[PDB]
Amino acid sequence: DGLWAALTEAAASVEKLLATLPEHGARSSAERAEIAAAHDAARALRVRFLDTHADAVYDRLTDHRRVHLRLAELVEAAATAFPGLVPTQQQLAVERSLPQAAKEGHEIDQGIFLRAVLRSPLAGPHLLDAMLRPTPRALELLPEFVRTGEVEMEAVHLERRDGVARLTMCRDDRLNAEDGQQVDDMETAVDLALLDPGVRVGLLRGGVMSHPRYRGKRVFSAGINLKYLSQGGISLVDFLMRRELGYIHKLVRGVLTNDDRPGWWHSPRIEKPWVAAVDGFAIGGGAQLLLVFDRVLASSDAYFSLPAAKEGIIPGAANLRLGRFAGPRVSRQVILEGRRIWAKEPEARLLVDEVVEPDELDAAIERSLTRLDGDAVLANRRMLNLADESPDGFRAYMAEFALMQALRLYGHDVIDKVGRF
Amino acid sequence: DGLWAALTEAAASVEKLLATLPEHGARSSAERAEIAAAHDAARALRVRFLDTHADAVYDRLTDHRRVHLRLAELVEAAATAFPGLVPTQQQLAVERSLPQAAKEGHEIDQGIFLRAVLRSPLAGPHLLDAMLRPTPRALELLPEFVRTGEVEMEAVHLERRDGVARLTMCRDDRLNAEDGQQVDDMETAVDLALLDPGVRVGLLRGGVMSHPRYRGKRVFSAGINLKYLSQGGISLVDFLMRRELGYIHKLVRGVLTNDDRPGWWHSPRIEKPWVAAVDGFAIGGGAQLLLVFDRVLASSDAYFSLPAAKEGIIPGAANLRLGRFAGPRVSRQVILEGRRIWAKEPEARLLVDEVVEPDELDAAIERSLTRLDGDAVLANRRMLNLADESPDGFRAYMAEFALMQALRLYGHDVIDKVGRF
Amino acid sequence: TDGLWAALTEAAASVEKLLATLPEHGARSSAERAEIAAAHDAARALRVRFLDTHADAVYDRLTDHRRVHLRLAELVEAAATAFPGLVPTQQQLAVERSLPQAAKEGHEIDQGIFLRAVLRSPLAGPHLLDAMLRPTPRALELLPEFVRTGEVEMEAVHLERRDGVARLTMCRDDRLNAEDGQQVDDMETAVDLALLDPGVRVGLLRGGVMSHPRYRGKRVFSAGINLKYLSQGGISLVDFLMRRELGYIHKLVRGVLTNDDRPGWWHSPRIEKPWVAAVDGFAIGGGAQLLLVFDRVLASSDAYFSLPAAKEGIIPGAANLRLGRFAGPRVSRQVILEGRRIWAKEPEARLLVDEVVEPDELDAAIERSLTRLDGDAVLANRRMLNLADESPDGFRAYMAEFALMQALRLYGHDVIDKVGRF
Amino acid sequence: AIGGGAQLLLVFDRVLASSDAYFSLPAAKEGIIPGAANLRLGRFAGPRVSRQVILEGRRIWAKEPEARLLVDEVVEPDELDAAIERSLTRLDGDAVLANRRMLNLADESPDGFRAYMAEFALMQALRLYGHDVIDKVGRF
Ligand SMILES: CC(C)(COP(=O)(O)OP(=O)(O)OC[C@H]1O[C@@H](n2cnc3c(N)ncnc32)[C@H](O)[C@@H]1OP(=O)(O)O)[C@@H](O)C(=O)NCCC(=O)NCCNC(=O)Cc1cc(O)cc(O)c1
Ligand SMILES: CC(C)(COP(=O)(O)OP(=O)(O)OC[C@H]1O[C@@H](n2cnc3c(N)ncnc32)[C@H](O)[C@@H]1OP(=O)(O)O)[C@@H](O)C(=O)NCCC(=O)NCCNC(=O)Cc1cc(O)cc(O)c1
Ligand SMILES: CC(C)(COP(=O)(O)OP(=O)(O)OC[C@H]1O[C@@H](n2cnc3c(N)ncnc32)[C@H](O)[C@@H]1OP(=O)(O)O)[C@@H](O)C(=O)NCCC(=O)NCCNC(=O)Cc1cc(O)cc(O)c1
Repeated sequence: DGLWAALTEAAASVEKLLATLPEHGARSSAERAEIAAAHDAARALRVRFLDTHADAVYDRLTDHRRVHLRLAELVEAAATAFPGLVPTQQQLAVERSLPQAAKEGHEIDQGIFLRAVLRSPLAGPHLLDAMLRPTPRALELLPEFVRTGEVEMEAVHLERRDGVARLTMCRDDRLNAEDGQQVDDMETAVDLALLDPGVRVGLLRGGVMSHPRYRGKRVFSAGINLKYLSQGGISLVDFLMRRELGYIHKLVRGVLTNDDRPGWWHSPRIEKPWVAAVDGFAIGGGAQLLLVFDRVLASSDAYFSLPAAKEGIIPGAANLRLGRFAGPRVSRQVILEGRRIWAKEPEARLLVDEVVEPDELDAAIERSLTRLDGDAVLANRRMLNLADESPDGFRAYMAEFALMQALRLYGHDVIDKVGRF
Repeated sequence: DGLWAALTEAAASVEKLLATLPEHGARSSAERAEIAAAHDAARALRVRFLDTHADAVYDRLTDHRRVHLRLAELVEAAATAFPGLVPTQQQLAVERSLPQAAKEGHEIDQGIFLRAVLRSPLAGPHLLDAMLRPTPRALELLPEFVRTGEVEMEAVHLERRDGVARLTMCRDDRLNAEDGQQVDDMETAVDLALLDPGVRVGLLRGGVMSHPRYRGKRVFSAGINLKYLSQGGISLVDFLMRRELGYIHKLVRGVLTNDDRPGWWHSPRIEKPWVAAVDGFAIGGGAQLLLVFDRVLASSDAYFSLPAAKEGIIPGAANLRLGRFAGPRVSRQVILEGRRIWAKEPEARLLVDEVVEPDELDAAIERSLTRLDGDAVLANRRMLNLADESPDGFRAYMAEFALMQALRLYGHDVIDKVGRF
Repeated sequence: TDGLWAALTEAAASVEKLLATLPEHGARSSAERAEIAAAHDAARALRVRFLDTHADAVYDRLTDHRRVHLRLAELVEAAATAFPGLVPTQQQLAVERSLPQAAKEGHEIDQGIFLRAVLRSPLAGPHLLDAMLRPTPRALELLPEFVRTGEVEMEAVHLERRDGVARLTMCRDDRLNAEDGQQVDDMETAVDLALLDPGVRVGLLRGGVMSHPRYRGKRVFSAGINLKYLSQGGISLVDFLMRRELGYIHKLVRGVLTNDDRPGWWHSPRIEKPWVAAVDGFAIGGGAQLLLVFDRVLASSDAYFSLPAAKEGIIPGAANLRLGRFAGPRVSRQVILEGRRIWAKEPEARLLVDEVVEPDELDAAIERSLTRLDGDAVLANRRMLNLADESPDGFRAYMAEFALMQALRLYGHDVIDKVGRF
Repeated sequence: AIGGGAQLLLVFDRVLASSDAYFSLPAAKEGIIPGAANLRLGRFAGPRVSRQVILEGRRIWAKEPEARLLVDEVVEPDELDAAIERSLTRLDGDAVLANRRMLNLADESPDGFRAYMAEFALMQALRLYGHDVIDKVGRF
């Protein structure tokens, strides 16, 4: 067909130019234009190659869809089996060692790949199932958790108490600003909550902060770590896609288990209901999380925003979910124009179920946790979630997002805004 | 293959254990666990069998999709052609004779079956079309109804007047509590209204009650008959699925007719607009109905609830439809937490078009009926319904519902709640 | 092949024989009326059956197995010649166009049957929708002058590039911007220019100053479809009602499909931009429909929004598709099924309108809104939003049924009567 | 709460209602003056709603937004007993006494009350013997 050979050729011109030209930021305009054109030809061919060959490629890596691979494993195995399609671990380590501004944008190739995989009605669902399986880290910590009711992680403190999995986001120095480690901890904690049979409901809440401007106050989330993003430490795959397809999707659909229990034939996934309590504010990735909870409580003084309207990245799946909560006018006000929404305004009730004075909040949270216990809730939330968000809807969106977001992650406007934080 | 034989084997172990063990409630724990494990193995194999063979099975029963069979006929024919897949009429009669608490849960097998059928892009739409055809009972009563303008049925009084089919729900002793007979009446009445060419618009309204606590007052619906549900008299197929796929779906999409009139090529279905008027309250199945009308009126004092949040069954297709009316937050408040919504609160306007004082209501209902007459309305409501609810969306949901609801119908929590009413 | 083409050919001939022999439309007896109605019905039925099985093969003949993009007007013309009797010839249409709606035989209905069948196909459907997203020849031809001058005057639309904004002013000053086939052509042409012009970052749609005595000196957004023309037989199913939905309006949403002629085409085959609408006076019918696709909407304090023809009108475009998502099913029915008019100042205006402003504050609020929508973040976000809000299948499935439902309403007796009284 | 009972609500420090309740002064066409509602209602609801209620017999439901003009808390029948108990514990101190005395003094002057009751004494007497009233009342 010619496409693999043409791609291999275009990738080689890219490697030849990168080997011979000066470092990024010492390049002339002619040189900058030449490498940009080379990248463009190669990426174009990655797309065309995968438009026709994605299923065959995915079948090679997963043994015709009989081995579930998570994202990180999938893209690594794709790199070794299809050199030049997506970057090697080594090529990525060079990239990770640079600040965003200096990067070549190899992650974009991973966006191209994941787009093509998720677009497939065969490969797509299969990858999404892989990401709903429990993480190894969670399987390994599960017995100690069952025994102790407690796990301390770098970014999340998890405690079982009165049948509730209490996730406290506890990055006290930086307003629960998100990074790759927080995602790993979140997923790990979400997996433990779901697998633990002494947990009936989940609670997500921000912990007490220690930074001087917030000392002694709880804060839910200030969204993505902008410093790290500037410094090159936000991974397309291991942060931006992982969170969407992993813990966040697990909140919605539960964890896919193996056929190892009664009832698996009607409930292959273990799902539970989730309550979020918002102190201070929920910004960006933290606001995005609220679109997935069964119940949402907020302090009277809180606000909700997706602020990077002019020069930001796409706010995860908020573009997918927000409209269903707020309609297309408010969804655009919030996302396209950065409208911030306060707990006490009427439109907060589009996102938040209960708004309560700081001194009444603990007790309201506790009451809300008792209301979500039974099997009726489980069945009903499953049916509700199925109606709200079809698997195809989610998959289609995440397919385009994988590439759209990859591009935004390397947009000059973003790199500039982020560097000023 | 191997699956039909393995299923046949697992069903025989079930029949041997049922024949040899004591009656339900005289069984020991060891015996209870043994029969549960047998049921589980068999039901698992029903699922696996149908995952691969559902289309071939359905093709056998319907002559490769050239005979439309309704649900009751389809499951009966499946039982005789595929012994052990779904229960026989005989096995069901034994079940129906028992109270819910004592049943083996054979209807669950029917849930497995219907799930698999509705999941199929070929079988699914076909079965849905069969259930949109007119009922024989309605074809038989149609000429008398055209002549007389009047039919009295056990649970529903139907009257043609001024171009309006007035359905009055008239179970005056029990607040229009629903059962299998009511569904048969409702579908029959809906069929007549649609087929009768002197009917332009429908009206659904609760009749005057006679129970002492409501004497002389109209009441719309108190939802499912909980006594009958406890006593074993609520049929998964003939009540819970029949109403969703029959009269309720006919309110939305109309009756599928044979090619026997002009214009059939553009309008194979005869659809008309429907007005609902709510007196007293609409609970459960009655509240569910409101999500399908073109216009909804309520008395100032009325409320709307889907109350069985802790230990109830799934409220029909409310989990499918409610979100589009109220968004995800309110939809969860109503269904997950049992929030009841009053006619006079602002959020009633999400469900109700007009709220009127009891003494102004009759006249407001009459005016609403005159506003829905033309051909412009027919065309517009068709286009609106098509956008609001896709055929795939409906089908996918009813597929999962079929099994999810079957399981809830036999859940210990439900059986207990229902026994206390 | 399987008998359907022949049976259709036969039913079309009985139609022609009856039309050639019976008296003209308003001179027919009841027996005659009923005979020709029955003949039309048999033929139309067979058009549907024929296309239920053969639509892909038909569409493949006309487009060389989906390798040539044809727009609606070309597609239906080419179908008429390659499949006589399936859809009307240019000649048969000219006879129809020369009659008032009341006297027409309803040949456009056959085009509705055709387009329904095409759009229902998962292969032909998307391919036709892509054809309609391509830039119009008229726009490609005007593009260099537009890039040079920043200005184009058309019959129904004035277009001006200024401070990075494509300012579309609808300027049918004698008629409250009442819509017709020429307005659509102008609108699509202007939308195409705005999208293709690299010095345009954002669009603005606004009604111009009116000259009719009841509105002299006042801006008006839209009074919707030209009812006089509709009565007189001059509103085309294909060239007006489908063209606007699949062309400019869809381009406001999805952008213009270009050829592979620039960097980044592999991620962005379509050039899309954000759009602002500003509503003065009122937005009625087709004008109100347009508001369901803008990124920002501003209205004057005294404006209202309506889709008024609830009793005896045609379908209001894709409002039945889109309105529910904005207002929910109750309000959407109140507006469409019962003709509820919505005022800029009522709370429920906020379902449709982002900002409501006093007439003397409005120009400046429009200018501020245009500066807020500039970047690449907005482009990426609006794309992801539009993709979530309206799936390509959803849009297609709806437009498929609309093509026929609307064709029927275009020839409904009720409509023809209401329209004749205007 | 109807008539004289509705009138009483205009004098309490706290008012709770069940979700299903309503408030009316119904005898708009052929009734007597509803006590001091004509004096007090305007301060709670303004002159437009006050006339809607008294001149035209508009009935006001617990769950409608305007109920908040007359009622502090609206609660579901099963939550009501406990909400009543909590409201009682919030009104205990000496701060409350002092504040309610000052609030009452500002809301209704002794002259205002007295002037109104003076006209009411005769206006109501006349209504108590009006032919329209005697006819309505005889039909009940
Ligand atoms: C939250 C604030 C208003 C608080 O302001 P103040 O009250 O003035 O306190 P600060 O002292 O600024 O905050 C305390 C402390 O937290 C740290 N902090 C606050 N916000 C951040 C962020 N976003 N990153 C890192 N560190 C932060 C900052 O370092 C501050 O002080 P030092 O640690 O001493 O340097 C402010 O910090 C702020 O506006 N920050 C930037 C807001 C912002 O743009 N957040 C990112 C929005 N975008 C996303 O989340 C994008 C996203 C995330 C996803 O997960 C997925 C996806 O698809 C897209
Ligand atoms: C309506 C009420 C609040 C009124 O309270 P009161 O004024 O104190 O009335 P009651 O005296 O209890 O009722 C009057 C009268 O009606 C009878 N009544 C009222 N509702 C019912 C029901 N649902 N079943 C049986 N009998 C009933 C009640 O028993 C009395 O008759 P007697 O026992 O012979 O005296 C109350 O009666 C009540 O709680 N009713 C039950 C409400 C309920 O839980 N309904 C079921 C909700 N759940 C569904 O609809 C489930 C469903 C339906 C479906 O169609 C589909 C689906 O997928 C799921
Ligand atoms: C807008 C009004 C309420 C206000 O007008 P008034 O202030 O009462 O002054 P008028 O004298 O009526 O209007 C001034 C002027 O414009 C003319 N006018 C106003 N509206 C129209 C329309 N729609 N067509 C033609 N001419 C018009 C009117 O006849 C006057 O001109 P002269 O007769 O030349 O003096 C009135 O003009 C009116 O009632 N218009 C009809 C409203 C209407 O039905 N609009 C269309 C509704 N239906 C659709 O849009 C259908 C549609 C459109 C689509 O684009 C797509 C689709 O799928 C379906």
